[PDB]
Amino acid sequence: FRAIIESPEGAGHVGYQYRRNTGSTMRMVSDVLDERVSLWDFHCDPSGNVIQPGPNVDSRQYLQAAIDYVSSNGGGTITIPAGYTWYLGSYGVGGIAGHSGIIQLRSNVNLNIEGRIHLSPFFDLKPFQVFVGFDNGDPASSGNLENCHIYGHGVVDFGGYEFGASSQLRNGVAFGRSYNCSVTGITFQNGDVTWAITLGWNGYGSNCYVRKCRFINLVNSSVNADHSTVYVNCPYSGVESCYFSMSSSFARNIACSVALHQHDTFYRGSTVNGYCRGAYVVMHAAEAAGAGSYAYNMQVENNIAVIYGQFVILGSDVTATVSGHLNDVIVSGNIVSIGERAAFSAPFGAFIDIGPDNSGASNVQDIQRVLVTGNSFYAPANITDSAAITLRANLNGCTFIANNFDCRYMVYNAPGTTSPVVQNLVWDKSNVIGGTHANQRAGQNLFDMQFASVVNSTIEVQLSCEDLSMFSCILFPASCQLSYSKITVDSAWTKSMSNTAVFEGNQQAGANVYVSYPATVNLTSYNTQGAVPFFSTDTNYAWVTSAYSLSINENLDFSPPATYTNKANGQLVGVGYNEIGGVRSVSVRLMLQRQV
Amino acid sequence: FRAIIESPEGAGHVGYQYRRNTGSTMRMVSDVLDERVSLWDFHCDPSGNVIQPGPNVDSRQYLQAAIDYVSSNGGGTITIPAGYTWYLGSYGVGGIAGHSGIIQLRSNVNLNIEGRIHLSPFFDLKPFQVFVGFDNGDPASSGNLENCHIYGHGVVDFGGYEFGASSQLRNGVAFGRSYNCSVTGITFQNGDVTWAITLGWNGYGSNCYVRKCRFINLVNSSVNADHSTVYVNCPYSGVESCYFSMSSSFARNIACSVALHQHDTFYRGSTVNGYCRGAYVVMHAAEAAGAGSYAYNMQVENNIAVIYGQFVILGSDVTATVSGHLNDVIVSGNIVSIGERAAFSAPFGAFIDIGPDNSGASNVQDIQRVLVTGNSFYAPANITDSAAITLRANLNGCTFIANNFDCRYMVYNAPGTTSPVVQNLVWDKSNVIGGTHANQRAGQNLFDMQFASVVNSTIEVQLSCEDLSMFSCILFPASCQLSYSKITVDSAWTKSMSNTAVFEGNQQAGANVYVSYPATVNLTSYNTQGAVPFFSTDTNYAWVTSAYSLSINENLDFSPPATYTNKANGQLVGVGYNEIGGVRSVSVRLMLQRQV
Amino acid sequence: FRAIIESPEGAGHVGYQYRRNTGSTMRMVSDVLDERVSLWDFHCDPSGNVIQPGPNVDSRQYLQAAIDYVSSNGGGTITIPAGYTWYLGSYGVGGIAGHSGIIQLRSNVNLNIEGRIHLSPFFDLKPFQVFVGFDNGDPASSGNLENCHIYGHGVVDFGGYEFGASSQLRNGVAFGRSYNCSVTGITFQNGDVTWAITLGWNGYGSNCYVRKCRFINLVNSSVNADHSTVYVNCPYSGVESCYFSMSSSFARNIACSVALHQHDTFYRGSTVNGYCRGAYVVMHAAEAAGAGSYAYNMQVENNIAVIYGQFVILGSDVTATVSGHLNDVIVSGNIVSIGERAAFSAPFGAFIDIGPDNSGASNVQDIQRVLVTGNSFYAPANITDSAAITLRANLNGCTFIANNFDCRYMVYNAPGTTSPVVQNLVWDKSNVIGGTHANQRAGQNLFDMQFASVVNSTIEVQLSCEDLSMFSCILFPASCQLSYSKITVDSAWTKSMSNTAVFEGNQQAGANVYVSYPATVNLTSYNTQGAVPFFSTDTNYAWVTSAYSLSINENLDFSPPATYTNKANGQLVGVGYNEIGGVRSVSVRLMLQRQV
Ligand SMILES: CC(=O)N[C@@H]1[C@@H](O[C@H]2O[C@H](CO)[C@H](O[C@H]3O[C@H](CO[C@@H]4O[C@@H](C)[C@H](O)[C@@H](O)[C@H]4O)[C@@H](O)[C@H](O)[C@H]3O)[C@H](O[C@@H]3O[C@H](CO)[C@@H](O)[C@H](O)[C@H]3NC(C)=O)[C@H]2O)[C@H](O)[C@@H](CO[C@H]2O[C@H](CO)[C@@H](O)[C@H](O)[C@H]2O)O[C@@H]1O
Ligand SMILES: CC(=O)N[C@@H]1[C@@H](O[C@H]2O[C@H](CO)[C@H](O[C@H]3O[C@H](CO[C@@H]4O[C@@H](C)[C@H](O)[C@@H](O)[C@H]4O)[C@@H](O)[C@H](O)[C@H]3O)[C@H](O[C@@H]3O[C@H](CO)[C@@H](O)[C@H](O)[C@H]3NC(C)=O)[C@H]2O)[C@H](O)[C@@H](CO[C@H]2O[C@H](CO)[C@@H](O)[C@H](O)[C@H]2O)O[C@@H]1O
Ligand SMILES: CC(=O)N[C@@H]1[C@@H](O[C@H]2O[C@H](CO)[C@H](O[C@H]3O[C@H](CO[C@@H]4O[C@@H](C)[C@H](O)[C@@H](O)[C@H]4O)[C@@H](O)[C@H](O)[C@H]3O)[C@H](O[C@@H]3O[C@H](CO)[C@@H](O)[C@H](O)[C@H]3NC(C)=O)[C@H]2O)[C@H](O)[C@@H](CO[C@H]2O[C@H](CO)[C@@H](O)[C@H](O)[C@H]2O)O[C@@H]1O
Ligand code: NA
Ligand code: NA
Ligand code: NA
Ligand code: NA
Ligand code: NA
Ligand code: NA
Ligand code: NA
Ligand code: NA
Ligand code: NA
Repeated sequence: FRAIIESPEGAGHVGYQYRRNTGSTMRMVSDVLDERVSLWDFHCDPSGNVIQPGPNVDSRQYLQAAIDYVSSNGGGTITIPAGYTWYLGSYGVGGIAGHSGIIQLRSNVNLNIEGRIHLSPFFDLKPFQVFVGFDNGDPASSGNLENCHIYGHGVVDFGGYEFGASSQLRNGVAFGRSYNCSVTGITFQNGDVTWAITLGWNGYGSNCYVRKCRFINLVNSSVNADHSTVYVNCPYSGVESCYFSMSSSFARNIACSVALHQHDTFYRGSTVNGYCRGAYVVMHAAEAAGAGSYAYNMQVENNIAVIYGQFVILGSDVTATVSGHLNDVIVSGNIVSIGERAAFSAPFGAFIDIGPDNSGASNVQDIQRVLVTGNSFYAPANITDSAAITLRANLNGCTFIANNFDCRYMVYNAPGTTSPVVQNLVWDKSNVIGGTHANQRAGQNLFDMQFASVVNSTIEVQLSCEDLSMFSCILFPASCQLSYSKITVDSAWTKSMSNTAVFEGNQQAGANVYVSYPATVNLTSYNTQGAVPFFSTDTNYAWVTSAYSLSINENLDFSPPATYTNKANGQLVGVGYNEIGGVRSVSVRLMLQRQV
Repeated sequence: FRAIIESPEGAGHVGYQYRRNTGSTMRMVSDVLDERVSLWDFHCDPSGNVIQPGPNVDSRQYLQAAIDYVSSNGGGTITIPAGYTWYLGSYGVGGIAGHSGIIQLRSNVNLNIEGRIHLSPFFDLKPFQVFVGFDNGDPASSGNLENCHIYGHGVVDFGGYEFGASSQLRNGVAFGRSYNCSVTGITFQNGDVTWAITLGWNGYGSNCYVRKCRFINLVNSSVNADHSTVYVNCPYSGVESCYFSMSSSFARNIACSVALHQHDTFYRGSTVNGYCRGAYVVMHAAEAAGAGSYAYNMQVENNIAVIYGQFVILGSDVTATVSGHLNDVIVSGNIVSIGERAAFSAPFGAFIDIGPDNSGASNVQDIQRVLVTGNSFYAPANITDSAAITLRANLNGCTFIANNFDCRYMVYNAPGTTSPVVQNLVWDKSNVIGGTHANQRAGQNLFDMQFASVVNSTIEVQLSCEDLSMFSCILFPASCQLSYSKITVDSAWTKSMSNTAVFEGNQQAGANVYVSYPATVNLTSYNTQGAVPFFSTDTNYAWVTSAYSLSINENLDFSPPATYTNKANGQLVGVGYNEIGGVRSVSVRLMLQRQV
Repeated sequence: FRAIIESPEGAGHVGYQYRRNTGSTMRMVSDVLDERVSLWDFHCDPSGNVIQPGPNVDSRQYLQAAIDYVSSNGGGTITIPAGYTWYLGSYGVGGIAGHSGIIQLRSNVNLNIEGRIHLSPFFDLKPFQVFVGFDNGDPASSGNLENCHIYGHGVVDFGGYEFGASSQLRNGVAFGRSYNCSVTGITFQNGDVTWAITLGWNGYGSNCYVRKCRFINLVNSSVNADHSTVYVNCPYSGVESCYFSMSSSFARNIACSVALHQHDTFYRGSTVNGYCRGAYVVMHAAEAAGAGSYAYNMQVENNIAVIYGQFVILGSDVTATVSGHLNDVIVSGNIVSIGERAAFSAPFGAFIDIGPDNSGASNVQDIQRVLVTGNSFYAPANITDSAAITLRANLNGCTFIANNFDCRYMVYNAPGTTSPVVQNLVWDKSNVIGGTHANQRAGQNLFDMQFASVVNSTIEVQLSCEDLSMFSCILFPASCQLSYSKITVDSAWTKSMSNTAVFEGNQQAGANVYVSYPATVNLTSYNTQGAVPFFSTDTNYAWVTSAYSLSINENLDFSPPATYTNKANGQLVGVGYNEIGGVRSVSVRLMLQRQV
């Protein structure tokens, strides 16, 4: 009896009944202990003696044994205990070896991480993916991971190690072909990695989420090629209420917080600091296997960000046999700024970027039905390379309503680069243009329409303060065709501007172009006393359907017309009034209108 | 001693002190084991021998015994263990019997569901409510349920069984008259049910929530009368970050994700696919007992949906002695689409529906102070039955600002059906109208104002592309009175339209009607050289206060007036200029204006 | 052996191996029991006998012993068991004594509160802070608190006791200089306190959050000086999905739900009832030590509130050596109402308040780059003291887009009080003004511009119904300078108004003022048959650049001009048409325009 009690079966001989309730099960102590499981239950030597974790102990095989065993019973939750740091010091074996995997996750086996998991210097200068849900080296031949949740107040610490070579990959959690998996509460910190977490594989997976996690200092070297902290590669998945921070200079040039790469995905309520980019929203044709060729129902909302490059990047692309499409996107409620930096010191600052594909092509994209509403954006006055939208590839539609943009440019694309074909660009008059960059815009167009063509578009410019430094509010080079569009410049704060809207190819004459903008015009009258015509001296107004005075009349003896129409020779003409006769000559600020 | 140790009291004789700390309590093993409780502690036969769960074991009585016992100690949390499926195979007894109840919930007793709960085929073709918080067959005589939380990574599986008769009811969790209750993390799946979860009873309850749950395939037959996945029937309660999916055809015609039926309730951050409807926001007079006759502070925000019918349905109604009112509603940040379907194959597609009561009455409602802002809506081009708002019952106010609507109709109601009385309908010019349905609108009015009357309303139409197929942008039949309203049609993309705004009863003449829209007008001048009047040939412009040219003047020898007023006989009149004399005859596109 | 087994070391002699797995660690029962810890492990007398909690037992020393011990092992989670109420009955000692502290929190030691914690009447009429994370009486000399989480379904009950003196302070949780700390799930109730929770200290701290908590009835007496339920005094921190309720009359005059006082903080998805105020968003110079002098990236979104005073209060202030700045703020998606109350019975009702500092100064503030978008606000028709914005101190910018405001005033400041200097106030035309207060505005200006000066501002007034009671839509007293601004009043619903915009100092004449508004004007013509001038009888239109008719012409024999310009003497002049000669005299409603 004493022998049995002291044996490993001893708890199985000590009886227990819950709270002494006579109606409860007559169990043994070991049965109640068997209701929970921890790493300590597997962290032992071959004789079964517990081993203390630490920097000289490789915990990997013990944690794998625990996972494998719980998997064999239909699942459960393994605790990684608080008050200890559990080091990982070798690669895993089998199916995860193809992925540089350390631990293999298994279906229905959750990890409650309350302590700390650290990488040992075995991993210095090497690739690694700490937790891998694939079960095969070839993701296409992998089985699924289902019902796997990682959660707790604990920490995954990547040991500070730099990348050995840029071509290496490093990840925290790769769930694989992942269905109903999640990470909640965990701090990922102190690394040089490619991703912290990836969800799904090329569209295979569903209902994967990252919630209330922190990602701190996960890029630290010039070797690191690229970084996205969470990559969402399965539908019906997303990221909420997370915290992302970087301190490295390299992070400002390479790091993005989130990638949304399949339909019905979201990124919400998160705070970002120190990153180059906020989120990619992309349909890569190469990733369309599991959920189709369309990324739709994409949501970026209610985030807070200080970044150095672009907040949201939109794109789609093609392969030999598949074409990717991006539509039905909403970007709303986000408050974003470009952090303090020199002009041109990081990738071009933007709220929205329409980005060319990885080979630089701007003629592959199929992006449409995007709504950008109720956001704020700010860039400091010195940051020349700051835009509401950098529109650098073909765009099939994007709608801006009720945003507040306070940066150098509203719409921009660099000249002599890409020549996007633009359709359905809608800039509603309810977009408020801030004044931080007033006086900085010498030689620049606020809306610099450096496109191949623009159709079915609306640009309603409304200033909120003066900026007489700018060359124009909106300019179309002669190379940009413009048709079936509405372009207006409100007169407020424009009285002193030489140029308001500029059409370098006279494109505002087009049959289905609807415009209005202010201009100064010299007129001369006939000598007749009484009702008397005034005519413009210049003949460049053949396209004008009406014009009206924006100037007061300082004269007593006459008045110019209040409103004008045109004549076939391109003159404006209106009927004013000479109280006394005489030829009159005036210069008047007019609102020129065409079909509006 | 050996006897005591092996007895059910044995753990109560084995001493323990936490971590060997001399300052800690000298306890017994059983005391520490008694800190937790699971189903295994009650899942035993009359001799106390544990019973293994499975498809041939009815776990109901054991789970009820556990709940009842924990309730007797002031509460706690019962775990339903992982790695097992726990079948339910009989009805409960007592107070829950009136509700077809299986398990009775009790105050302060939480369920941590980590394993799976399944319904056995005893329930096939029968009604059932799996977990019931009422304690009486008659909800009016029921006590409350307080401080009851269901949570975990587990699953409630309804066994796939179809309904036996349409009149039956089936539910997952009915919390009853429920205060500070919640469901978090749970997957509900594989059923034909009426609701998954209901919160509160006829306004009695408070602080009930459904968070991070999944609802998958909960309608599967033509027998199922109706389905709402979560019904919120108590104030200060709501649904967040949930996932709802249906695959059944029947679901597309009957199923709604959420019902918000009392004040201060919300539905946020959720994803919906495969449902007919997104949310009801309703004050039923029949449900006003617990929290009053007003549903106010209703919030639907930041959701993602693919549906087949209507996204948000607003309503209120009356009984013999109570009148229900709906006000102070916000619908914002939602991105919604009508899924691919044939026209008229499901209930009429809409972003907002103002729905008549369950008896079809449209003259009972009191709905006002609703704000619909910053949403996107899309329906495929073939779906004739798609509208921003189907306004089918009396409306006392609804405000649209800064939405993007891309569907067949903006405002619609079917002719010869209901004749709503409409007040305070506000459609701000910042609503962007998409072009998906361009060329599909032969015989149709974009805003089809099929109402009894419209007052204190604003419709500011702004197109973003051409659609010459449409009969008109906005039309008022002669039966619709119109007063104290503003109706404008911006000219952009309208030059080629025969009809822009149409007032079949000439209602735009009303004293307090403020309108503007484009029209073509034939004018003739007098022969006089010099300043010369032009007059419209038609006499239907008695209501016009000013008009201005939207056309260029192709002539050299004359110009028509830039602006016009009217005359008592209904002609327009303006002063142009004949450089040379002669009678002139022109056809000009004008912007007609009345009091604007 | 029997002796050892019955001793406190007995569990340490009973062997256990998890699930009888031969590959698992050979442990002892005590090792598995040592994986968890509860208050029962420390709630014992000097002989180690467990003590039952209750109203006559002071649990404080036991809970402190537990915290101190777990702290010594590197942390963990202490459970406060369900089914018991644990009373606190004395003050703590040492470093927390300076803060009236009860319990001292320690780093890495979490509290899972499942039971109830109550204050004993020892605390009646006394100050207290229940849980304190400072370790020194002087916060400046305090160490940090890190990785401390309080969570569970339990309750902190403040015993109902009133404050003894107004100068006293009372708090639930003061995390101190707090990094990665949180409270989740907890109900705070039944008190008279200053705060429930405070996060950070004068900018020191990071990543602190309050989530899914309830705060119920935490002000109950006239002694209570002031109350903010959560004070956020560290960056990268915030409040989400919480519930706040008060029933006291005193709460309506003193209580605020949240204070956001450092950068990158948020308040989201919460419901508030019974409070005076929603949130302060403030940079106090006195609090700038830890995180700088700027509060930026401040987010208030998607909340539901019934309040009696002001929803969001903005401010910044200075000390002898530091100046505070507030910028980059977003207020969005909130649905707010002033509860039913008499006019002037609580602090002045407002959606936004620009508040003077604690000494009443209005010339210290530096508030700019604020976006207020997509919110709804309502106040009942009797509440004279209700405004979209009470602008009572210097403002450097605030932007309103696409809100729905339904209250007495849009912009207000009391005359003869403060004279704010206002820059960059932007009120977009997409703000919908509701009609609840129609007919109540005798003697009042809808936009009452009671400022020292206004510059670089935009006010675009758009009515949605008539209110002929109001004195004017917008009025500028002669003392308010106005320059480089745009002020427009849309004509809809204004035909019958005597005054629309009123410039008591004729400020609309300014060189860079852009205005338009309706006015009635008497004109007389010359007798000439044919094209004939009409001239205003009054000479106050020297500032007008154009005007156009808003009236029909009831005459056959003539027509007045459709459009007018001015003359140096301040007359308007236009060219109409006399079909038959004669002097004409008409009174016409015109749209007066200046530089627009
Ligand atoms: C860091 C990041 O996410 N960057 C974004 C771009 O991602 C693309 O480059 C990445 C570089 O790290 C990834 O490529 C690398 O990894 C591939 C996957 O590794 C293999 O497969 C894994 C499952 C195994 O575990 C590994 O062992 C390994 O075998 C590898 O094939 C590539 O050779 C390597 O360079 C990234 O690849 C994706 O990774 C995810 C997450 O792990 C995975 O689920 C996918 O299966 C895998 N996709 C593919 C196709 O393999 C790769 O996509 C990203 O392209 C870019 C988007 O912006 C550009 O394109 C837009 C659309 O045209 C355009 O609008 C925009 O302007 C462009 O800049 O954003 C980051 O740069
Ligand atoms: C499925 C659903 O929720 N449908 C919505 C409509 O709900 C209405 O019909 C339902 C059909 O299932 C419910 O009625 C059924 O259930 C009643 C309640 O069951 C009894 O009481 C329970 C507490 C017990 O546990 C049960 O054992 C049983 O005794 C029953 O009385 C009815 O006879 C039966 O048909 C639904 O009833 C509500 O259910 C909730 C949740 O359980 C409960 O808290 C309420 O007490 C109960 N209410 C009432 C009055 O009994 C019933 O409301 C819903 O009416 C509709 C809203 O849209 C329409 O009305 C709008 C406002 O006028 C109008 O704008 C719109 O256009 C209309 O279509 O939406 C779904 O159809
Ligand atoms: C209840 C509340 O939060 N009210 C808001 C105002 O807060 C200011 O008054 C409070 C009154 O309770 C606090 O002052 C009180 O407490 C101070 C702190 O206590 C000391 O330090 C603690 C760390 C210890 O634990 C305590 O033992 C004690 O030693 C004390 O010094 C004061 O004497 C006392 O009156 C509040 O003080 C802040 O408290 C937080 C949270 O505990 C703490 O983190 C800070 O360190 C501490 N700050 C300071 C400077 O000490 C104090 O700030 C708040 O000023 C106001 C904002 O609105 C006004 O100002 C705006 C900006 O100019 C203006 O726009 C607006 O119109 C104004 O009305 O809002 C509430 O009234
Ligand atoms: Na690989
Ligand atoms: Na769009
Ligand atoms: Na071109
Ligand atoms: Na019933
Ligand atoms: Na409204
Ligand atoms: Na009628
Ligand atoms: Na103190
Ligand atoms: Na702003
Ligand atoms: Na002044």
